[PDB]
Amino acid sequence: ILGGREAEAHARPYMASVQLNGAHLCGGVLVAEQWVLSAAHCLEDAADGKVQVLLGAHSLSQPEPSKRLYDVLRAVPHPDSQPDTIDHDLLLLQLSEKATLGPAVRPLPWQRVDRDVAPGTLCDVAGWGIVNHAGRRPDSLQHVLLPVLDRATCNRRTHHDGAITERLMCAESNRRDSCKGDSGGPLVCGGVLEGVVTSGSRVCGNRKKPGIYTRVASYAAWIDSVLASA
Ligand SMILES: NC(=O)c1nn(CC(=O)N2[C@@H]3C[C@@H]3C[C@H]2C(=O)Nc2cccc(Br)n2)c2ccccc12
Repeated sequence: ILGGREAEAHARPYMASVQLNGAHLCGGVLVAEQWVLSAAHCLEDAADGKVQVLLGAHSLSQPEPSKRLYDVLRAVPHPDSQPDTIDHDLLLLQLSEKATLGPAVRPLPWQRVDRDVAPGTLCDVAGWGIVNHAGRRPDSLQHVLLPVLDRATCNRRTHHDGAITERLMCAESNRRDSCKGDSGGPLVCGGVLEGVVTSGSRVCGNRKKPGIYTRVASYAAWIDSVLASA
């Protein structure tokens, strides 16, 4: 997160760190007792390592009573995702067992009605992504509030030049932004999960290159089928 501040510890009990051999790769969001939602490109580099999900965390390194690193039984990238596109950029991770819930670990309700979040709406994004252009990794969870950017502006030649389909949404990126390592994390509006940070490479913090987030409501059939597949 660029331009953000350190989050209140455990104030976002849905927040997940998706890891490869104990290193943070991507954000994620606990959406059911046994399932974490993230972005499909997050496991690009994962084949020879172990994917895990850290729940209950504020610091990535320090001991906290609510922190628990779960193994992943199954990783289910969206079947229409492709390397080289950011369409269908969703991933569902089935934890080894149901997560232990409490005040610091709780699923986030997610948007099931397929209608646009209205523009200018202030949404929360949190993550352990990079905090400066040099690539510095924070140890603890950061967040920022970002206004939703209307799709027509996001589609202008100056911005993303018609790449923003109905299944994606944008947020402003003027200094305050999501960035590398925030990929897969949640964009929350009115206490409901609305978007998942995409996981393609991009500039961060440049107003003409808005952040792009996959609209969960657009994928409700897919999420529901996977979630039921246990
Ligand atoms: N939404 C964006 O702005 C964005 N998304 N990605 C993808 C990304 O982020 N990752 C891809 C999915 C894997 C793992 C992961 C990664 O490298 N993780 C990583 C690498 C170094 C430091 C930290 Br923290 N996380 C970017 C890459 C470059 C610049 C901006 C971004």
